Amino acid sequence: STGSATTTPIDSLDDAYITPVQIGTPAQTLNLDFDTGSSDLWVFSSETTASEVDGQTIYTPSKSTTAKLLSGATWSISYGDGSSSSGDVYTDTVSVGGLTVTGQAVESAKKVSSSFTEDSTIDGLLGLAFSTLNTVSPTQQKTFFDNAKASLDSPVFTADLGYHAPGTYNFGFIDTTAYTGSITYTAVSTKQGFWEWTSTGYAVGSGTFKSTSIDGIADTGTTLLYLPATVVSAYWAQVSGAKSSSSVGGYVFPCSATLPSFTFGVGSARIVIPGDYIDFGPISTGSSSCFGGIQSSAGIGINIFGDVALKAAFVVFNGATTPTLGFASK
Repeated sequence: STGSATTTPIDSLDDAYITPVQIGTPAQTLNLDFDTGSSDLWVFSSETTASEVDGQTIYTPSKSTTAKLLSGATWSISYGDGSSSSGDVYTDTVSVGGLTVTGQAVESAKKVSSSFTEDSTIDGLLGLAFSTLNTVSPTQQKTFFDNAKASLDSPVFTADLGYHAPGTYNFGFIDTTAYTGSITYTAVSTKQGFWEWTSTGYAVGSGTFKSTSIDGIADTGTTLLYLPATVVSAYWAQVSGAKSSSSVGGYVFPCSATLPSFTFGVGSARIVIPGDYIDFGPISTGSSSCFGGIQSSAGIGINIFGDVALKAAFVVFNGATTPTLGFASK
């Protein structure tokens, strides 16, 4: 089997991407944030505290003839940005882009933190990291991809995120018309539960490529590119007036600037992030200070190849027995 679904930016900055997902019978379509940095499929629901729902579409398990409570199961998750959610668990039929999984754990939120409530466009998350990170207790549950894998034509999914435009998540096949040149694959470590890999270096603008190993994760659920302070300083030093602001929370730059590109290495290959992808706009409405799309990871503990980086590539998440990542230009 295969599936193919369009993913759409939630706003004009590409802060996140939503993908429609069919849950239950008859189908309830919710728009979920596909997140290769986590491993829970959770939704706003008829069980969510009413004051914490503000415009989201909810899953109502009592209206689904295929829903079943997973007795005793609870979940609770905290994300790197400080947001969180928790609740109980149903199994139900879940379909993405024509690919159907029966018996998928659908984690129904009883509580969500304010950042979720305040984002009316995201009805939940669909985790695509390794199932060892799933938070369901006392019996850990599998991701949608793990449940689908055996049925797929090939045990892969691909992320093709757009710049200020829709893109595609495909399951079970590699669309050879969706990228240019060849795909370069690179080894993955699953030791932390992430799609963790080692970039071979970077260049700033037209500068020389610096060969250096940068371990990090491919995370579609993180907006920006978080890299070591040395690398980030080298980038922003090429932008007149750019500076790191503790009060704002990262590097800012004059909105009048033209940003240089940023290149990252994948083996001997190179992925070029255009400068315009690194502009996240005014820090507040009407400001002439703009927020940078490349930020330091020094306070995170891990480097993160988020959407800024991934949307410059066609990315293969290869879930074979020995997982790998593939990157192509597009």
